[PDB]
Amino acid sequence: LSLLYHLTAVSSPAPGTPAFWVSGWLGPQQYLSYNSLRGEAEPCGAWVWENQVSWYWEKETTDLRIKEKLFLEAFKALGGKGPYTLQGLLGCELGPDNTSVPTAKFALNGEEFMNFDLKQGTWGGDWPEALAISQRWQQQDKAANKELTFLLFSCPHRLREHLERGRGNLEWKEPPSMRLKARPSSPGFSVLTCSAFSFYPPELQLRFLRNGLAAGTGQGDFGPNSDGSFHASSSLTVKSGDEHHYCCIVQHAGLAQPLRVEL
Repeated sequence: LSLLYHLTAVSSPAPGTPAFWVSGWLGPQQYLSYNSLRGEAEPCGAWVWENQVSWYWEKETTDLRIKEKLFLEAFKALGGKGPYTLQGLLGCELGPDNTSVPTAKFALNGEEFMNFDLKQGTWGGDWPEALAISQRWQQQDKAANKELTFLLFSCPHRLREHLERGRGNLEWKEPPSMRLKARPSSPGFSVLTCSAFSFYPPELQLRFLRNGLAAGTGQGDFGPNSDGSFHASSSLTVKSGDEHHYCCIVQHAGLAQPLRVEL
């Protein structure tokens, strides 16, 4: 499970809206929230109850505050009509022999355009705006080193701290509540919806079976709940009156074993 920061900056934020905000993620689970309207990094969900080193959240805040100035600075190096969106995907994951594996990706207006080359401590890209933003970020003192320190030192340190002080939160297994409905689409044909309510982790497989034999996955739909749990539904179209030969099979870590679902 990797720790990731979702960073977003806008050049023309609507009134009462942040110009810059960050969510922090441990796997598929949000632990951090930050925006330029409040200027403070705060815990999310169960992580509010996490016993912490007392200087943790202030250090997350100061780091994100530094990123904030940098992101809003990037816009000044751009000369187009605008508006602009600068997105960043910053983070790390623990590798085999103690070491960690970094992730430094950036997108302009929803299109990937920059990365951070950890080998040489440089921002890289081929678009004129990528070179412009890279140059301005290189010009700022300590900036390249703070990106290095962020990804190689503090990130793996935060990750290890969350795995130790909040192991149970990551290991959370919750089975889905399964349902199977049948509805008539185009006359002579029926549709089956295999639904999965409130599960974690999101890793899940729905498989239809025709009279015990394979029928494959239908057309899947996936989404989150408010508590950080998940929801899915797969759909397969079947001939009328032939519904009761088909059944749904779910595979989930909350279950000890794949479970059949009937109508």
